[PDB]
Amino acid sequence: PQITLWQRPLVTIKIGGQLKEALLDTGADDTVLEEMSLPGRWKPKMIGGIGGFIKVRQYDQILIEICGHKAIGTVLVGPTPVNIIGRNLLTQIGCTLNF
Amino acid sequence: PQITLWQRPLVTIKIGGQLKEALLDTGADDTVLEEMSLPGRWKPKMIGGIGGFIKVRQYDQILIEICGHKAIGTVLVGPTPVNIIGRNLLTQIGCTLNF
Ligand SMILES: *[C]C(*)(*)(*)(*)([C]*)C(*)(*)(*)(C(*)(*)(*)(=O(*)*)N(*)(*)(*)C(*)(*)(*)(*)([C](*)[C@]1(*)=C(*)(*)(*)C(*)=[C@](*)(*)C(*)(*)(*)(*)(*)(*)=C1(*)(*)*)C(*)(*)(O*)C(*)(*)(*)C(*)(*)(*)([C](*)C1(*)(*)(*)=C(*)(*)(*)(*)(*)(*)C(*)=C(*)[C@@](*)(*)=C1*)C1(*)(*)(*)=N(*)(*)(*)C(*)=C(*)(*)(C(*)(*)(*)(=O(*)*)C(*)(*)(*)(*)([C])[C]*)[N@]1(*)*)N(*)(*)(*)(*)C(*)(*)(O[C]C1=[C][C]=[C][C]=[C]1)=O*
Repeated sequence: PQITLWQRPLVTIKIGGQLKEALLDTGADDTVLEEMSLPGRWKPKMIGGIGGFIKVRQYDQILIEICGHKAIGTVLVGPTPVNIIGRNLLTQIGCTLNF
Repeated sequence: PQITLWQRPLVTIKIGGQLKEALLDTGADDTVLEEMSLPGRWKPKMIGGIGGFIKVRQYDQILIEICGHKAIGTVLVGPTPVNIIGRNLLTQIGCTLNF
């Protein structure tokens, strides 16, 4: 799909048996989702953005269905205001930026 | 151009007689540039990112060359880690995400 940007690029994701809308974020190296029940081990990892650093739950080889497109990756879980789909998943769904 | 996301979407911009590399960002509503040598009146404005909140100075009516494509708008200057190009300027240069 061709998504224009007059509105925040929000898409629907299905993760861990649940539904959440997420922002397609070309400015995020990583995918970070707001706190949710997700299964198995993880690792502490801190990530940085505007405003500062937050501590996150590092999850890998997690299946996410992005706008009904499946993929598997590192998903970080934590104190983020918006669910963010970062470039580590954007290239999986073959998403490009165009102008 | 058409940018695939396997690496950060950095692009060259020219603002206020100077040259910088900035990141095209679909998750940024606004454009926030590092502390720079930019002139006019500006108003305090504050923003939220994943780590929290910075105070920035807002300049409106600013001209920017993003890939030889000049656009005009609001530019927020302050303590950002990288130069960010938000959706307020991205829509102006015809930017769309595709997948
Ligand atoms: C993975 C994520 C933590 C990412 C990040 O925060 N990215 C920012 C832009 C950025 C900031 C600092 C450095 C580099 C890029 C942005 O994409 C995130 C959004 C998240 C968001 C979206 C919607 C609502 C609320 C939050 C964002 N932050 C601020 C906005 C705004 O719209 C403001 C203008 C109101 N939107 N970090 C990352 O790597 C960090 C890094 C690593 C190595 C060197 C330098 C930086 O990609």
